[PDB]
Amino acid sequence: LAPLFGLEQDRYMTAQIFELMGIKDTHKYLLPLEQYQPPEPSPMEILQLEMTKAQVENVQASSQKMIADAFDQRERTTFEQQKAADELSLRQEELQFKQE
Amino acid sequence: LAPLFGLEQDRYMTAQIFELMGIKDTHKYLLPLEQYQPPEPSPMEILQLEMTKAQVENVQASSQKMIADAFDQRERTTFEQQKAADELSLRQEELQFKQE
Amino acid sequence: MTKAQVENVQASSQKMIADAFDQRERTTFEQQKAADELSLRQEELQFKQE
Repeated sequence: LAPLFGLEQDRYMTAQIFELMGIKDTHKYLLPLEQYQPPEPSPMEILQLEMTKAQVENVQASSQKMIADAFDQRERTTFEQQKAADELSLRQEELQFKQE
Repeated sequence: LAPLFGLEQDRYMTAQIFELMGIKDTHKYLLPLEQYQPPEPSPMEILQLEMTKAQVENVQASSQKMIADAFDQRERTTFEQQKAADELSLRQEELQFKQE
Repeated sequence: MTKAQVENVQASSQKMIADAFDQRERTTFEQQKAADELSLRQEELQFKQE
């Protein structure tokens, strides 16, 4: 039932209790909800959110670096096959030279 | 209800209690809110915020270094393809030499 | 100690970009060497044709 028992309902309950016991409730710290501005968040949760964001971003960066190095190895194997083909062509050229 | 039960309301409540029991409240440590300056934050939370900022900045630095090395590997593969093309051109040059 | 730790954190953060720029300069130097090798290839072609 807390999702419905917001702030204004609790304030009205406490105010009714006071009226039953002490009438003037505005005389002190307690403020009429009409002029109660919301609290100003602190830098702690802000920097905590920033740290969590940086951590998840580093996680995604590592995840992408994995596939990056995978593609790098694939391209390196392709280049090695290319070098093998070039060496075969050079072998054929040397055969032509020897036969001439 | 705490967001409305600020400092001044609590001070008024305590002052009313005192008046009911002890009249002169200003005689001692308790100060009239009019001349109560806010507390001076300590270096502890400051250095903690600084450490959190440095940590998140290092996280972002690693995240960027990931893509940096990825682009480096991509450029290296491109350079390898360039070297393969150069070797093919040199093979054609050697073929021209042998045929001449 | 807290100051030294945060300073080391900033030092690592800067070293990251430092090594990044180093790799960039190394790739640039590799492209330069490739251009030099192409020029030497053209020189060898001139030699062979002469």
